[PDB]
Amino acid sequence: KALNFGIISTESQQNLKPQWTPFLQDMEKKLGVKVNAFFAPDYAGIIQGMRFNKVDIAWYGNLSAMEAVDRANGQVFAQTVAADGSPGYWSVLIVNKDSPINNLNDLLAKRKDLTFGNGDPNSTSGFLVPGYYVFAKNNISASDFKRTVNAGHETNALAVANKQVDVATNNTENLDKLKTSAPEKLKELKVIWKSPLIPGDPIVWRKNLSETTKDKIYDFFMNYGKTPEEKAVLERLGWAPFRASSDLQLVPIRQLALFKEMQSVKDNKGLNEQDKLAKTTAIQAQLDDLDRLNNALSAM
Amino acid sequence: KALNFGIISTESQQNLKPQWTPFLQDMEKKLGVKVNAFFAPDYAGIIQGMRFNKVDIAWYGNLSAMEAVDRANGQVFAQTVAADGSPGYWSVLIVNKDSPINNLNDLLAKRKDLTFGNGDPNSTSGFLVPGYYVFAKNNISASDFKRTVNAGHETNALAVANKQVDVATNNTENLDKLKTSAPEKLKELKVIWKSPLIPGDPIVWRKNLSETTKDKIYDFFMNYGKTPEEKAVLERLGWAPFRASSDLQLVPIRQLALFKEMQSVKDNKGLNEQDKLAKTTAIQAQLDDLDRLNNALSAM
Repeated sequence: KALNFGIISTESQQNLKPQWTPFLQDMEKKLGVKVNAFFAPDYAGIIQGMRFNKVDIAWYGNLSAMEAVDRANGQVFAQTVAADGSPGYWSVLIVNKDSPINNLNDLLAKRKDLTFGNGDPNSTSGFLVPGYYVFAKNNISASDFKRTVNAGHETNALAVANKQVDVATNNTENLDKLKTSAPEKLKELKVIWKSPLIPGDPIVWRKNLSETTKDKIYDFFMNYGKTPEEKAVLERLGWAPFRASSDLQLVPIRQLALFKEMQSVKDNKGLNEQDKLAKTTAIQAQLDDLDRLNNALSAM
Repeated sequence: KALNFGIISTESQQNLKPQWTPFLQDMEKKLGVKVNAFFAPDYAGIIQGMRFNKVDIAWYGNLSAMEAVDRANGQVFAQTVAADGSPGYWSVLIVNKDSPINNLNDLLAKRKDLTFGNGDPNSTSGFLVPGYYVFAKNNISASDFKRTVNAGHETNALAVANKQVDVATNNTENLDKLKTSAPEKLKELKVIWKSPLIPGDPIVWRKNLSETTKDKIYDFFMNYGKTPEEKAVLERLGWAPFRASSDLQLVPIRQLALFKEMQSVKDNKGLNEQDKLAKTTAIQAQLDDLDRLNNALSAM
């Protein structure tokens, strides 16, 4: 009967509950069923919950949604939209305002002496996007820093603010939620690198939900936001009304995942040729498929 | 080594070869391999050839492409484009110019006394599209005519012209190729019903072709038409340069196939309720999936 709604650990539950509870209470009123929040210590807990039918619908990032579609019987059906009109969000590297580091060059030059707060291994902005553009494209490794730990966006931002880690990954959403959870902390941060645009986060359901359940859920998302009270709830989440979506929104993250695999395989001093060819062509086939799909979407 | 290119039986081979041979000769010159035409007596022969790896690439209609994707390891990668700027093509019912039948009402009123040339069971414009809008939506059957045979578009158009069958399915492309194959025959035809727009026909390859083969084929299609001689070959096929495409172009035909299944199941005097519900909801789940996908494409 009750629905379980998975919420990724971008922030503490303490900070998430006040944004999410009124939304899930509105969902309950409209679906006529109980809706329970499902949290986990990392993104993998939501994906695994969905794989085992313990999570029915979830808010994911694009990378964790990709893994849920591939591994957890997931399907995207809606996309979040920034309340401020931004067309997606961006990944960043942050250091403290008192750091003499001002750009990626200065960072990489001193990496052996600096501690690094990397993201959740399933985070688009926390892990994959800096993982390709900062590390892979520079032929370096998070292991090349003095010390590295993985943590969620809120933990990383506060550790940099609090001078507990020298640099960390983060994102522009999470930085804006600092204006709420922790404002004098935002003033202690300085962005030294910003990614290309990342698409807005998907909402995903498990494909084995009934037809009538999906229709009710989809109607709820597509129509949410039409009243004053729903507008106020979206505003607190940092969102405008949702957009219809599909697994096609994941293409640029699939591409980025294969690009990282490619830049890795090609920077790999430890394969021969019969075998750097075989692996290169297998990743290339997949990239070609996504390029052709993109060409098709463009020409529609 | 050699590629087999499947060509659906919209016309006789006698009429197809002069349009197709120069195109396939240009393909050979560019791919540096032999390209052989693969014909069959009906569309099913091309789909089955692809299923058994005897056909590598094919020009299909949307319905036969749907069946090849579902059954024959096919994938759409390009779409044909009308040389005259039309945005797709249309299905028709034709009678002879000397018939007193002028519209679908007159036709259906006298159907018990008329012979009917239906299309190839795998033809979009010959079978499925009139099958839903003419027959299913009118709660009637091709069995309700005096006699019915299935035949390809050219055979049907000539039989109506030649006063050998009273009415037949056809399409606006095939009628325009009559201006070429058989002009005084076109003057003997009268269109009494026209469908909504059908998307342009896809070109499809089998998914197990190598990465380098697909890249060469795709490059050939995307770039064809840039020279005088290639323009002349496309013009003879009735085409402009190709458009990048994907399996997403098949959505409206998938929908139409499910609509026909639905109108059938709901006009079915011979199921109970526990069972008109179970089948109705299964077809509805699929239609809902395609509606959601359409909503997503629209909102991109």
